[PDB]
Amino acid sequence: SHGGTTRGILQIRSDQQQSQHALENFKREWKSSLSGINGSWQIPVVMADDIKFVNMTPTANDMQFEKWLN
Amino acid sequence: KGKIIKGGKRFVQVVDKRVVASFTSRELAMGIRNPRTELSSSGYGLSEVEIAMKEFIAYNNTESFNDRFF
Amino acid sequence: SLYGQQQAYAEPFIEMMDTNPEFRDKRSYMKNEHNLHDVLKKFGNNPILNAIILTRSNQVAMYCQPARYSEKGLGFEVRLRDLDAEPGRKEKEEMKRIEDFIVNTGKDKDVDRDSFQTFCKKIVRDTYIYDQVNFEKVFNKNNKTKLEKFIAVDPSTIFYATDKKGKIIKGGKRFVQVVDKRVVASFTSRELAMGIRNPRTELSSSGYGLSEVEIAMKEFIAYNNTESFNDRFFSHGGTTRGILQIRSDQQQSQHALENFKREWKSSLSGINGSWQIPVVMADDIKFVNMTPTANDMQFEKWLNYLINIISALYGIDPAEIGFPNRGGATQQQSQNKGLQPLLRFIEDLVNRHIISEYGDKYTFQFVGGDTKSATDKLNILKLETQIFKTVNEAREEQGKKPIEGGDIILDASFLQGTAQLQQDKQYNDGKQKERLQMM
Repeated sequence: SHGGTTRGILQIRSDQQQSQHALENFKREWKSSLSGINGSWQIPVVMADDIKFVNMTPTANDMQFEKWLN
Repeated sequence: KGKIIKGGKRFVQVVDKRVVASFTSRELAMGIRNPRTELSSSGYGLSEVEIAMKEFIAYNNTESFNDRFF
Repeated sequence: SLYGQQQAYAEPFIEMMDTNPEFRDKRSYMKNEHNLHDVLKKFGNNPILNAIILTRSNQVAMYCQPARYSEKGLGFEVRLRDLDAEPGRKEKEEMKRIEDFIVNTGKDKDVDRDSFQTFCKKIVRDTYIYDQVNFEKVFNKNNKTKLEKFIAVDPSTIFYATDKKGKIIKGGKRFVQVVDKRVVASFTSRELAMGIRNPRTELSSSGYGLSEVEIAMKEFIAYNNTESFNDRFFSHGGTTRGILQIRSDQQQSQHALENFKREWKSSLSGINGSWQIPVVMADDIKFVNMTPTANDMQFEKWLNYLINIISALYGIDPAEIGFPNRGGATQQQSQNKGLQPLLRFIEDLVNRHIISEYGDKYTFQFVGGDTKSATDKLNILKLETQIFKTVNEAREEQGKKPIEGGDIILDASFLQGTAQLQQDKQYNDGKQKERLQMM
């Protein structure tokens, strides 16, 4: 019912922060190629200097404080 | 007046949105296994497929996701 | 026309334009393809499906012998319609003749013709692949009223005939055979049967049955390409273990590499020199792995799931075809849901199509392999008789005549009560002699 459900952040290093128009076109390409069941198994390609993915939540979530409730 | 009829012909057959024939109560039976009292349904039964529609599409697209690897 | 004279419509009001006027085509569920049995014939060769077919055929083949010729009760039998009705020498002979006729599939023996065992083995395949079964009858030419022979015909070539208006016909010839899209012959309803195991009411199918192969088509192709994926590791490349890199300022000439290979093969190849260790004095050496340490089959649980659902569609236990049940056990109940409905379907078809030619008073049924149910029935009777039922009432109830001895209820106590009552009754009734003596 509230936020905090993010899996992680995809960082892309660049000398300049890309203009928002470029990021919107990036999103358009990403959605057209990968979004949904359509193109689910495909792999994108990017030629940036360095890319990282930092995890904000664990691999698999589950209920917390179960024994406390019991 | 739009109200459902009791006397005489009560059930009607429709094909391609055209009325073809109609039947007396004795001439045609009507069995409802999962009846409901709310006015919205007007006596028509509730099918489990409608209840499980979301689950059915989820199963279908899950199977598609598994098969799309091959 | 499809079933008879009726007020409602049970056939498509508007005909399919691309179909030939002479008959109504059989089409897929979604109308995706107007030609279905052609693609089902492709899946007819699948091993899993063929394994199920062969297992069920072997199961049925045991039952396909007459009872009275078998030392044990397993087999089939013909009897009067009423179990309580008495038999007779004439009727017994007629039933024996009919049973022999069914066994030989005709009036007289002929080695060139199918025994009923092979007929059933054909029928199960046609029932489980196409969900449609047909067999031709051969009435006597000297007398149309009576029957001589009957044999099976492939269901793929048979269609429902239609009139000039395109509606399905009832009177006269109703079924038509088509080969290479050409009409060859047509048959009267009595002359050709039509068995549908999985019927449907929607106008789109127009009475044609729904085959499980069409439902499992996606699963079947998934199984096929999964098997191909597993086999392509061997039948195609990608079996390398790794690459042995040797760093050098210059790439060695191919002659040097060939001599290197010669030395390597002479020293290490084969069992000979298997345990030896070579020595190399290069700057740096690496071995990079392209495949894991040990290989094995992939997508195993996917295959188990697919075959489990395919088996569940046909009602067969996956354990019979060498797969694990994803739930339950990981046989009587599996048999009860799997085989018995098929036997009853064949029973009803054969009865209503063959025995109709001889008379209503007879019927055809299978027997045997159901001791436990009969045991429970006898146990019901054995418990009931202790308090409730007399011996003679039960004997009459099961189409038999009473035995002299009284309609006794079997309990050692109850007999003593009747005997004691009779003994004391005779004592009391004996006092009438004294009553008359005073007269």
